[PDB]
Amino acid sequence: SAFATCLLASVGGNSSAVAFPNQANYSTLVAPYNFDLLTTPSAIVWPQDTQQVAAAVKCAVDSDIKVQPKSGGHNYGNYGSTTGELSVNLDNLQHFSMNETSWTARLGPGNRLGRVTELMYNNGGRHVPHGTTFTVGLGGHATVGGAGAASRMHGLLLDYVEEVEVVLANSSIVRASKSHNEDLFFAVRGAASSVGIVTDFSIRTEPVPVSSVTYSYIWEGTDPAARAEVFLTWQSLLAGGSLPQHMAYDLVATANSMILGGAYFGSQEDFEAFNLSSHFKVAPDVTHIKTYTNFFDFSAAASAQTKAAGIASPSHFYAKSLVFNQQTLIPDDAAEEVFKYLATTKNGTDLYAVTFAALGGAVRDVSASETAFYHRDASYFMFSFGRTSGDLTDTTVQFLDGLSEVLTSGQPDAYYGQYVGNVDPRQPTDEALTGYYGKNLHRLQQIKSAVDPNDVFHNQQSIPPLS
Amino acid sequence: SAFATCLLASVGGNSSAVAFPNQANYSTLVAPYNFDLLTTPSAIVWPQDTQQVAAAVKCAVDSDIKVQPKSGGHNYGNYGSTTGELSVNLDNLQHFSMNETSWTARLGPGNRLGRVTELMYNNGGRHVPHGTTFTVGLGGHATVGGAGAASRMHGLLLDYVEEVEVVLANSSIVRASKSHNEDLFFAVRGAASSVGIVTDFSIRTEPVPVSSVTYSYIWEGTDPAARAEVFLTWQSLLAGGSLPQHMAYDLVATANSMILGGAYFGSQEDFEAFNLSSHFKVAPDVTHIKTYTNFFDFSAAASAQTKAAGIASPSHFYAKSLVFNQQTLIPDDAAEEVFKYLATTKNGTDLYAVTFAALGGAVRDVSASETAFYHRDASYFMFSFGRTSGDLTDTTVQFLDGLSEVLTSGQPDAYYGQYVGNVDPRQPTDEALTGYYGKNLHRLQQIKSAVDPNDVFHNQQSIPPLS
Ligand SMILES: *[C@@H]1O[C@H](CO)[C@@H](O[C@@H]2O[C@H](CO)[C@@H](O[C@H]3O[C@H](CO)[C@@H](O)[C@H](O[C@H]4O[C@H](CO)[C@@H](O)[C@H](O[C@H]5O[C@H](CO)[C@@H](O)[C@H](O)[C@@H]5O)[C@@H]4O)[C@@H]3O)[C@H](O)[C@H]2NC(C)=O)[C@H](O)[C@H]1NC(C)=O
Ligand SMILES: *[C@@H]1O[C@H](CO)[C@@H](O[C@@H]2O[C@H](CO)[C@@H](O[C@H]3O[C@H](CO[C@H]4O[C@H](CO)[C@@H](O)[C@H](O)[C@@H]4O)[C@@H](O)[C@H](O[C@H]4O[C@H](CO)[C@@H](O)[C@H](O)[C@@H]4O)[C@@H]3O)[C@H](O)[C@H]2NC(C)=O)[C@H](O)[C@H]1NC(C)=O
Ligand SMILES: Cc1cc2nc3c(=O)[nH]c(=O)nc-3n(C[C@H](O)[C@H](O)[C@H](O)COP(=O)(O)OP(=O)(O)OC[C@H]3O[C@@H](n4cnc5c(N)ncnc54)[C@H](O)[C@@H]3O)c2cc1C
Ligand SMILES: Cc1cc2nc3c(=O)[nH]c(=O)nc-3n(C[C@H](O)[C@H](O)[C@H](O)COP(=O)(O)OP(=O)(O)OC[C@H]3O[C@@H](n4cnc5c(N)ncnc54)[C@H](O)[C@@H]3O)c2cc1C
Ligand SMILES: *[C@@H]1O[C@H](CO)[C@@H](O[C@@H]2O[C@H](CO)[C@@H](O[C@H]3O[C@H](CO)[C@@H](O)[C@H](O[C@]4(O)O[C@H](CO)[C@@H](O)[C@H](O)[C@@H]4O)[C@@H]3O)[C@H](O)[C@H]2NC(C)=O)[C@H](O)[C@H]1NC(C)=O
Ligand SMILES: *[C@@H]1O[C@H](CO)[C@@H](O[C@@H]2O[C@H](CO)[C@@H](O[C@H]3O[C@H](CO)[C@@H](O)[C@H](O)[C@@H]3O)[C@H](O)[C@H]2NC(C)=O)[C@H](O)[C@H]1NC(C)=O
Ligand SMILES: *[C@@H]1O[C@H](CO)[C@@H](O[C@@H]2O[C@H](CO)[C@@H](O[C@H]3O[C@H](CO)[C@@H](O)[C@H](O)[C@@H]3O)[C@H](O)[C@H]2NC(C)=O)[C@H](O)[C@H]1NC(C)=O
Ligand SMILES: *[C@@H]1O[C@H](CO)[C@@H](O[C@@H]2O[C@H](CO)[C@@H](O[C@H]3O[C@H](CO)[C@@H](O)[C@H](O)[C@@H]3O)[C@H](O)[C@H]2NC(C)=O)[C@H](O)[C@H]1NC(C)=O
Ligand SMILES: *[C@@H]1O[C@H](CO)[C@@H](O)[C@H](O)[C@H]1NC(C)=O
Ligand SMILES: *[C@@H]1O[C@H](CO)[C@@H](O)[C@H](O)[C@H]1NC(C)=O
Ligand SMILES: *[C@@H]1O[C@H](CO)[C@@H](O)[C@H](O)[C@H]1NC(C)=O
Ligand SMILES: *[C@@H]1O[C@H](CO)[C@@H](O)[C@H](O)[C@H]1NC(C)=O
Repeated sequence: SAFATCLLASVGGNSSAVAFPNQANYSTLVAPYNFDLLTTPSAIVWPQDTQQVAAAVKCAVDSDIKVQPKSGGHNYGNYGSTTGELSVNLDNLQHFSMNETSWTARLGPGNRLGRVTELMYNNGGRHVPHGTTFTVGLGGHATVGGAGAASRMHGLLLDYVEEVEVVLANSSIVRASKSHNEDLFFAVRGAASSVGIVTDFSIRTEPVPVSSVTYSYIWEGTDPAARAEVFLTWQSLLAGGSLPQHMAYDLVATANSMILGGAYFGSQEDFEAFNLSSHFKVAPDVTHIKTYTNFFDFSAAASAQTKAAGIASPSHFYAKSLVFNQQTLIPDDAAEEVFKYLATTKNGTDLYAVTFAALGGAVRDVSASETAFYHRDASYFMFSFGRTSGDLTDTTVQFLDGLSEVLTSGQPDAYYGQYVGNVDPRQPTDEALTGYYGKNLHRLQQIKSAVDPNDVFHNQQSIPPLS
Repeated sequence: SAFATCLLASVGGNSSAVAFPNQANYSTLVAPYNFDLLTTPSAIVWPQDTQQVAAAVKCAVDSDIKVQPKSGGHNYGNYGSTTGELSVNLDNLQHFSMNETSWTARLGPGNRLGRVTELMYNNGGRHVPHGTTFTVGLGGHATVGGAGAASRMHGLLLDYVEEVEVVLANSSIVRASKSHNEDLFFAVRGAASSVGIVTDFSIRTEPVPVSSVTYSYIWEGTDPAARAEVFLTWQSLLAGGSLPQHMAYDLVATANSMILGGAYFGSQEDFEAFNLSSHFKVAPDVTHIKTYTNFFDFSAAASAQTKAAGIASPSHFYAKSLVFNQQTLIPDDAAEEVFKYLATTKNGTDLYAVTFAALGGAVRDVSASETAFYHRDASYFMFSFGRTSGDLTDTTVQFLDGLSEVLTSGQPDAYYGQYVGNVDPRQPTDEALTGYYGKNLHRLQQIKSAVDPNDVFHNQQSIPPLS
């Protein structure tokens, strides 16, 4: 109530821009993305502008309550709605301006990737490297890393972040950039969730590609040996360097299929001239190759595609991540043991997928320690996702847990990272911060401690301050 | 007896190619570089060629004895003469030849840097980046990394080593390169000390620069703030990215002087043109700028100068290192305490010196994962030498340790790299390993277990196999 009364004041009266757990729509406003890890925030507030985020944050500090902003909602732990914390919903901070001269656009955190793409296209045929899912909010994406079709070509979205507006724990409003509050700006570019609320983004852009070529080779068949041949091929090609740099290169494995897919930027001619499927021992069953000029159509198509697969909507699920680089590639034996594992473990899923997103090229162009993002030298990501038509059961966890154990069990005591966009709230808090942040974890405790000594910005796997 | 007989065999009966501790020659054959960390190896063997290294190594292996090769001898611990281990003195492996066509040279490990410099110039006016001191042996140099005048313009020494010949701890003789036993080639170029004896190098060469421009600026005086000013201008001048690529940039500090050393590759007008001195506050008490057209003369004065410096000789001494970078660029507050500490701490020396030396330039055309050399994103090193009239005492140990700290008070807990060419045997071992190799400590620990499971090539701080 002391808290409930100024939180009304932060949003200048508007009773429809603030909401408390006693009401009945509260379950539905909290809008959980993971259907199993339901959370009850202490309140929810929809600030209008930056002073209102500053105000709301003090409201929580005055009543010893911790804070997590929610932009787009896609955190698998639902940390945007951390229970008994203030949930600052940024859906109104959706501003977008473009500079026809620098081509540096200026967006608010509540912009969802779909609207960032439509606007950067319409306002001067621009785009920027980012993820494929159009419902990903920008606030939580530019700040964790943001990889996608154009990443091997151009890098992480956060490489194109030039300046941010940060609201701090003590409610100050600062800017940050490579020239001004360097350290803060280091943490906001990979770990913003733990140091402040980013309420506006200066993001450089690229010009869109003239010809985007999607491609989708398939192999049906539940035979481990054939599947490990596909994988080992893909992994070995990638580790080749025979591949083009400006070519995205995914590989998704379901129960019953292997899906080499990706996008090449350049003419459909030259792609086929790479005869990409030749390099594989067995030929694929199906071959979808499409060439888009309109780049927003390429983007919305691929956003649509992941949604239709069933791995992009709020659901009952659990998922984990892994980073593999040159030193840590998966052995020939290990592969076989893997797909062997997949075929024969009860998994408990109405649908599962395992994605191998390639991740070299322009991503390597930035120092491991220049951003909070640590995995610059990574060769490919591994995201594992287990949907269940029922509630999640401890069956499905062990399936995915074991899937990580086997995937690394070709070198199990080495260093494997995790993407902090694909949080995994089913693992020891100590193990998490290590995979997420790796060696940057300590500099991050240095900064955390200095711009948020209490833990005002806190979640299950937030960065905790020094001792 | 068994061991001694086999070992006379390995050198084909030349009984003056084997030295045992019972002989009066012995103490001196060991030829200790540090006079405090003395040592007694359980034999010294002087092989003529590869076949005799390989046979020498098995003699040790068959008597459950461990092995270290000696080349130049510049290991501050005296690791080539480790106590109770076999010392494989490579003095007789000074083979040289230059292919005019490729200007690639094929040397043996015994070649000191002096002889290497000379023989390259003379056979086609070639050189190859390396340490300034001429008494350093190629053997334990091109394997730890090897940096001197032309590194920020051409790279480390090991960035020119093409192929190698290696005696593996099972006495097999194998070659290595980027496209052959690559897992080995990696470890040879960073911590050969740990994985084999190299008995032949294939180094590419550059042609010699037509004009070299040694220079120096001296700030006599003991005022610590006055000096600290000197340095913090020096730290700030390097980080500006203002300086040329083809130009080294030292800065040494003693009990009363701040010598700003370096070279420059080009004409004299220009180096003065640049007015290196200008950027500084108090102008320098003294200046020299000699121009060497002849490069060997240039290298040979440089080497010879370090000798007269007093540091680069066998002696009673102790000495340590630290790497630094944009992120731990020492702060102004502590930088003062440094010189106040230098000026105030009972240093127990008769001569002390603290060498900051630039890096980057081209040192960063090679990923830290591409050689066993991991501190490749460094801005500058620090070598702290501290000599003593007669035996070393705790007083002097502690002085450099304390100094080591008072440098680190900047961010006392950040990752501070040590340099493996400047070893430090008065710190705990876990401490060392992480300093020398860091990120790669693991990957080397793989390769070490593949090609030396029984840890035949061991020194007080050598890479170990996994557990
Ligand atoms: C009191 O508080 C409430 C909430 O804080 C205030 O109401 C909020 O603000 C506006 C006012 O109605 C609402 O606007 C959004 O919702 C509409 C209905 O769903 C959308 O149609 C609308 O979109 C259109 O206009 C935008 C231009 O501003 C444009 O960006 C839109 O594209 C959007 O499309 C979808 C919508 O499904 C969205 O997911 C996309 O990401 C994209 O942004 C489209 O052209 C607005 O997006 C807002 O919903 C509403 N929030 C509530 C009620 O919770 C109310 O005004 C305050 N009273 C005051 C201040 O006095
Ligand atoms: C809300 O929290 C914010 C985060 O905690 C607070 O902001 C931080 O405030 C501190 C203190 O104001 C800032 O620290 C520095 O402050 C000044 C500014 O120096 C800076 O700019 C210089 C050049 O422009 C650079 O050379 C510096 O490296 C630095 O970037 C400095 O004078 C300070 O140094 C002094 O610090 C103490 C005494 O203050 C001494 O021990 C030192 O020896 C030295 O004399 C600090 O380095 C910090 O920049 C700032 N950070 C951000 C992100 O805003 C904010 O105060 C707080 N708001 C409240 C409480 O209302
Ligand atoms: C279906 C799906 C597909 C995805 N695909 C990709 C992909 O291809 N590539 C990729 O890189 N990632 C991908 N992601 C992951 C996404 O990048 C991250 O999960 C990110 O955390 C989601 O951002 P959000 O704002 O939408 O989520 P949220 O839950 O709102 O935010 C996630 C975290 O960021 C914090 N945060 C939110 N807004 C701010 C802000 N303004 N300032 C500071 N902290 C803030 C929150 O507090 C929370 O801790 C995908 C996620 C999903 C659900
Ligand atoms: C005065 C001085 C100046 C220096 N200046 C520089 C400089 O400017 N730049 C720079 O980069 N370094 C410099 N060094 C460092 C030098 O590279 C290292 O100290 C190096 O380890 C010593 O080489 P060494 O072969 O002469 O001595 P050693 O003690 O014989 O060898 C050093 C280590 O390598 C091992 N080793 C030797 N030969 C072989 C071989 N053939 N195969 C495998 N392992 C082997 C030895 O076992 C030992 O542990 C300097 C050293 C000194 C003493
Ligand atoms: C390993 O994982 C794979 C993929 O998850 C499993 O095989 C797949 O999982 C399910 C096996 O039970 C099958 O699930 C769905 O089948 C049909 C659609 O094809 C679907 O209608 C079923 O749902 C209902 O029967 O649907 C109704 C109406 O929608 C609801 O009342 C409720 O959802 C019902 O339960 C069922 O959800 C799936 O078809 C199947 N596909 C393939 C290609 O294998 C393996 O079983 C897993 N291995 C294990 C568990 O050992
Ligand atoms: C048996 O003993 C030795 C085996 O290692 C070896 O002696 C070495 O001989 C080399 C060259 O013959 C000498 O090298 C150099 O000596 C002076 C010193 O200033 C240099 O200026 C010269 O250029 C010369 O090349 C070494 O002094 C010597 N080393 C040792 C340890 O004795 C013998 O050649 C071996 N003899 C046989 C028959 O095998
Ligand atoms: C801090 O370091 C200074 C240099 O590292 C040191 O000054 C040096 O002091 C020694 C001995 O006090 C002098 O050496 C003298 O001793 C030798 C030994 O035989 C004799 O031949 C001579 O008497 C010789 O001069 C050095 O000359 C002197 N060097 C310099 C540059 O000052 C300080 O003593 C140290 N401060 C302390 C320990 O508080
Ligand atoms: C002495 O030790 C040597 C290293 O420990 C060892 O050489 C190693 O031999 C293995 C076995 O072939 C090689 O490993 C790989 O060789 C090829 C190339 O990938 C594959 O076909 C194999 O299945 C295996 O994965 C190593 O490359 C090789 N190491 C080096 C440095 O050449 C010798 O065999 C040992 N000699 C003895 C015991 O007499
Ligand atoms: C949520 O409930 C409050 C009152 O409990 C109501 O005023 C508000 O309009 C509701 N949200 C809607 C209808 O979206
Ligand atoms: C592409 O590769 C296929 C499969 O290996 C093979 O038929 C041929 O080399 C290429 N196809 C063409 C040229 O039509
Ligand atoms: C030292 O060892 C023996 C005995 O002193 C002697 O014959 C030999 O020639 C000497 N060799 C060296 C290198 O001093
Ligand atoms: C460098 O700057 C000084 C500043 O007084 C000036 O006198 C001098 O002429 C400039 N050029 C050279 C080559 O010293």
